[PDB]
Amino acid sequence: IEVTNINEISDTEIQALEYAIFTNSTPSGKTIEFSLEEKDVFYDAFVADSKDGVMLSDDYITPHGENPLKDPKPILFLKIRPDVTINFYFKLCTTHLYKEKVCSSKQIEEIKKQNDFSSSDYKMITAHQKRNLFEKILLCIGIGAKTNIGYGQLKKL
RNA sequence: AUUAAGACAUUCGUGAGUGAUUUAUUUCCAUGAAGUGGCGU
Repeated sequence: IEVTNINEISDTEIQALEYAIFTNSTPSGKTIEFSLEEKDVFYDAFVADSKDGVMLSDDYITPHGENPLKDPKPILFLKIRPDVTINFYFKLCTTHLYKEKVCSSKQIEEIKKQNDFSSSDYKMITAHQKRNLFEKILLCIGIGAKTNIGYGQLKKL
């Protein structure tokens, strides 16, 4: 609702959208006749630019065991430095939902051409809105390891 | 000399045509770079 103009979305609509974005199918096992460009591709995120400084730094995690009377255990690992630009690459398309089902672009054109076309049952999320949705998710939870203890959180450049 | 003698079941013919080992899956979960002061009464 935040990223797109859709006022109301149903649980089945959310399920269909998720299975179209990630599985590229229907919630079940059925295949939708999709075009070449109607596929969601998640490329590799690369380090883009370390402005003034290196991109790799060293950090410590020092577990203290169940016995506080015993010595700690310094663990040294390699991390990506803060203030480093990460480039996320996606190949996203426009998702067409009609009557809580995912439709192809030509399918949705044919549906639009029909007489009993209910505009209330038609929903569309574009590639830009998909990118905004993914950006919000990434800014919410982050990416990588030890995300619960803070590592891998991102800010807008 | 006898309903007999002669007569290749043979000629031509691609196991070939269409087909993505692909789809779904976070190398992640837990973890304090911490602990302690000592002597000169």
